Amino acid sequence: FNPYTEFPEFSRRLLKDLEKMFKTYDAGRDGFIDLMELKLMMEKLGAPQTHLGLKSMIKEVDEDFDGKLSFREFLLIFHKAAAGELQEDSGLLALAKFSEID
Ligand SMILES: [Ca+2]
Ligand SMILES: [Ca+2]
Ligand SMILES: [Zn+2]
Repeated sequence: FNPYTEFPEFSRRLLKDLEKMFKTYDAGRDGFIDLMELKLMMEKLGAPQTHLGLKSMIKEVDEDFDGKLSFREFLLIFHKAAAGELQEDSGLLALAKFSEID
């Protein structure tokens, strides 16, 4: 996985910022953000989600079908947001907008 060829529209600064955010919320430090971690991220960001809402969020970008978020799938969230691909009511969009990244 190469984030520079995969997401060429992301500056180096933005990549690091997102790496910083991913690491912040991977509380267990296993390299993934799972439903429990994502629950705590949405609470902290001011956009708390229901348990099925959080499952729906992950599902949207869970390209390896494992229930949790790899870094690349995390980045994919922000790609979609910046490309106009998230619905206006998506918790993923609340994630991107309330990250105060950018
Ligand atoms: Ca984790
Ligand atoms: Ca996954
Ligand atoms: Zn469940």
